[PDB]
Amino acid sequence: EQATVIGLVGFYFKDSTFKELMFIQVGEKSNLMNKARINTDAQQIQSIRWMGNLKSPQTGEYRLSTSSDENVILQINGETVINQASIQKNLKLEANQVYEIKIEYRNTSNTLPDLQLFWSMNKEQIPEKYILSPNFSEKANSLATQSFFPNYNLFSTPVDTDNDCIPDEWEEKGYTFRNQQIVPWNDAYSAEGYKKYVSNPYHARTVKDPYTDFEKVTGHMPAATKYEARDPLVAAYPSVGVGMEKLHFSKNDTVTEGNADTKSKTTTKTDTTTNTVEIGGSLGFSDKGFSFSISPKYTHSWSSSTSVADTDSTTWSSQIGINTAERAYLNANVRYYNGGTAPIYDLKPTTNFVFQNSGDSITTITAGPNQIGNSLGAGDTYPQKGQAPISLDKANEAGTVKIAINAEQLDKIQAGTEILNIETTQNRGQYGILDEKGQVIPGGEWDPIRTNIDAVSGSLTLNLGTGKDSLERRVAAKNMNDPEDKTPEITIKEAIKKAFNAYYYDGRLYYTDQGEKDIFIDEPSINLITDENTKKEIERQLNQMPGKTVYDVKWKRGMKITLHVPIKYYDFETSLWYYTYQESGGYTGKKRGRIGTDGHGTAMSNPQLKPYTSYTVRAYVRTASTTGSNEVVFYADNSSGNGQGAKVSGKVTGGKWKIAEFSFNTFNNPEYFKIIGLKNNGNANLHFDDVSVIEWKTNENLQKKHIFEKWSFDEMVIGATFTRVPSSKIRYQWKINGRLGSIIPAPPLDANGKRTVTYGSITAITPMELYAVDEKNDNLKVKVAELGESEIEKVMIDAHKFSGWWYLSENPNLYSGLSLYKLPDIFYNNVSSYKIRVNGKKVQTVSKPSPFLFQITFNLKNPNGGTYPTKDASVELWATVDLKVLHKWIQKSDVMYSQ
Ligand SMILES: [Ca+2]
Ligand SMILES: [Ca+2]
Ligand SMILES: [Ca+2]
Repeated sequence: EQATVIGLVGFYFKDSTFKELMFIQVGEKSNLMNKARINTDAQQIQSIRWMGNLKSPQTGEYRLSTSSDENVILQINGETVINQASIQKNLKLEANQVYEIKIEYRNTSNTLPDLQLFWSMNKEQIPEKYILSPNFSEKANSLATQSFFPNYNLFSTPVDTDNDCIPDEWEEKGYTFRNQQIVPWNDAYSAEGYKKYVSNPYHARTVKDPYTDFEKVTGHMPAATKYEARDPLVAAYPSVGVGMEKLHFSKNDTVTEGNADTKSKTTTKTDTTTNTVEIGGSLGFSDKGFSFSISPKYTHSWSSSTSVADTDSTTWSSQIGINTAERAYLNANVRYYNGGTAPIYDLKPTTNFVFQNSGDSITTITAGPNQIGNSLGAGDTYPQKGQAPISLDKANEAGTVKIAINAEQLDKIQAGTEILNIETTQNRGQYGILDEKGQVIPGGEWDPIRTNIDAVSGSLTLNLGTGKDSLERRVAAKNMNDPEDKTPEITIKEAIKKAFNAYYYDGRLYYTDQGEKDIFIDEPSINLITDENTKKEIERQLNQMPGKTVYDVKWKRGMKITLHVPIKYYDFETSLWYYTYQESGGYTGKKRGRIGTDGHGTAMSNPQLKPYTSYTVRAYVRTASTTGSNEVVFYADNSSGNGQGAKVSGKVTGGKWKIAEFSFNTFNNPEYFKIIGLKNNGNANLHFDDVSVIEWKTNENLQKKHIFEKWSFDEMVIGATFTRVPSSKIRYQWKINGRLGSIIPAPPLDANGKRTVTYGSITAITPMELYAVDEKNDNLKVKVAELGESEIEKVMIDAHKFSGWWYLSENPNLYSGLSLYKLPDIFYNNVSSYKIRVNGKKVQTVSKPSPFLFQITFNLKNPNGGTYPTKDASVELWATVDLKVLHKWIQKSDVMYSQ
């Protein structure tokens, strides 16, 4: 905390009559004019007004003197004290009481040498300690206080309607803040890094936040404020939230990490807006070159969703040994972040852990300035960056807290069907202000200031990475109901730029962070996400502008946009893709990959795809001639875009720049989408640039979670029984020997956790495959059970058991029939005939015997010649689908029957 800003603000005019402002030097403190010599314009000044406040140290009497009292008029509280050294005029001042200062200073010829300020109680020189800043909040929007730009001047003058001491014509035309002074902005300064500020010449607080435009653009704010918030247009505004790092869960109410019966799982905060985008159906080659994304559940980033990885081998309810009706105590480790731009002070957030889809609460905690800090800085975090995360019981003011859920919900959380959201309340806190000395002092409730800022601005969120701290920004916009507001109007690009303190690089906006891994955020490089209302306002605007990019639309009060960073991004511009030429051009950037008339470019090192995530791939294409019609394909395939994967067949190219986009769910086969690539085949060349790849949320591994057991099979049905299933609503679908049955819903588990899926119109056991179908999407299957012809072969062969032999009443050493048990009809209609060889002789073929209920029988008189078998014959039996079914020797030991 430097506090160099505290002091006399001074207005340096070039002429002798306070009329052509040149610069506004802040924070002068005793040796006047000296701080301002850093301006190359300083020795050309002939009139200077200072304004500020003087602290009177001890009670008593002071005589006030200067260097060139000849050319100084000095009022304090309006009363003239020096007037070209025509009075010595004594002043009785009280101790610890402050007084307004107005110094004017003029020389009809000669530049002014520096100016000095002197004490006395009987000389001396005024310590910088007792020289303070003009009270900015109350010289703001009042009358009959005295003005910063008064026309009289006391020996055509600037107007400043606000009294935030930024002239009207400056707030409109543009200014900046270079060398701790405010100067009118000329475009040179942009190459030095200076930003072009504009603001409202009629409100002192354009974006309605605690500091006047001047305090913001200068520095009269807390030191922990993001540089962003110096722009009159982006607000000082906090975003305190809390993400979860570890989730522990015990069988007993003593859920503390490091303990018997206390399992501990790791977790990661993820922005909820993006994790609730439902992919859609894919756009593939269309004009009006922009994509877009809508979230239903658009969530401000002070409200984290929590991600869990189901690496685990076994359900967590089994991991601790609790059953259906026993409860599972649990506890967690968390970290508080401030995604905002302003430090919040004396905070007290109460925080709600909820289920995403059935908005049920789990628990609540309230944290005090004793449990977390006195304050939370902008972009800071408690516990700090290198530190371990504090525990729920260490966070909650009221100590530990019983948190119990059942086995059902606890395994749904592992499986990811219940996402665990952490909404945390914004109302309690305090903004900082600069005092007399230059250290933060709590200055007021944040709650009314937040409602006022939100009223007058839009909402911009940079969600970089599913584990990294987001940025919550608010940028003012016009008041559309007022046909006279002078809040400056800016496009989306200008707002994104201002919101994130982003810089240019070949016209390419880009965001540089503290981990210094810079990111391109111009429209083709990121992925935008809005709610429903902003979609309409954007699309309403882009029907009236034929050069249509989202970044061009006028930025309107009440919008909500989220920037989402791609996971692979090919901007053809460096030192890449196979069979493609770098060349020179580009949608954005400098170069712009191209392929030929059969040209078949693919990607060197394309992205890492996950087993049940869904992705979006976007590209920018043109023809490289006028009209030269060619036919493109854009794919994410394992065979150049010929099945298993995702192609978009591009029937439309001629001339200008167009988007081409497709989305897919890698659904138990990420490998099917290994390679991104463009095939061209037509009249002209093919240009393209800015290929991007966007990641959208993993789902439950349907195949992994199914576990199989047994095959079931008078009763006329086939059924597949599962011990474990996934916890998601799914469907099933049979493949009966190539043909695919209707999609059917999941049957309900009964008793045990057993689900069994079945097939009805079955007459003879045939090879079958059971597919698990996605809940909503009919084209997302996965095999979960299969019945193959070598298994059926085994079932047929076992379904033939031996009932007994048939001897004769009339001679009981002669046998006459072999009988098996009747087969069940689902099996028997699968045999067509039998073959029987008795006494190794001729292999007779006989038709399917008609069961005489309880057992089928073949006779032996005739495959054995005419002799009723031999007491020791060999009987062999086949049944064709041929399949040896029994091979047996007639023994006196076996079951026998007679007639
Ligand atoms: Ca002003
Ligand atoms: Ca203003
Ligand atoms: Ca480029």
